[PDB]
Amino acid sequence: APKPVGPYSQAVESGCFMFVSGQIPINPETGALEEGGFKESAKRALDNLKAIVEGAGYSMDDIVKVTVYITDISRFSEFNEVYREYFNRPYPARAVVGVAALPLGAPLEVEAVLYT
Repeated sequence: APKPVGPYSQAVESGCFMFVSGQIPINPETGALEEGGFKESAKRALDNLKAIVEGAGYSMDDIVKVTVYITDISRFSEFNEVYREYFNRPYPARAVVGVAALPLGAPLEVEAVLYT
């Protein structure tokens, strides 16, 4: 399972919300980024989330907001794709940017909140 790295908690139960440190595509059991470079990562990084989310007894489709960060151009689509398999209608108001640099180099990263 994902292990927060640094000065953060990968989630906090305050109020009727759950704040999640932007998750990272590390094979939790291999503390290394995923293999592939494109979708793989963008796939696991999400699974990597799909997890903690569930920890605190919580359906993801219960998530009201999600905020992503992408290092690369257009893989909006290659990603936009993988997003679906996880969140089913309705969806959570979501942001999306083009960073330029990320932790350990990670292809992307994603925080998100949700009401419990």
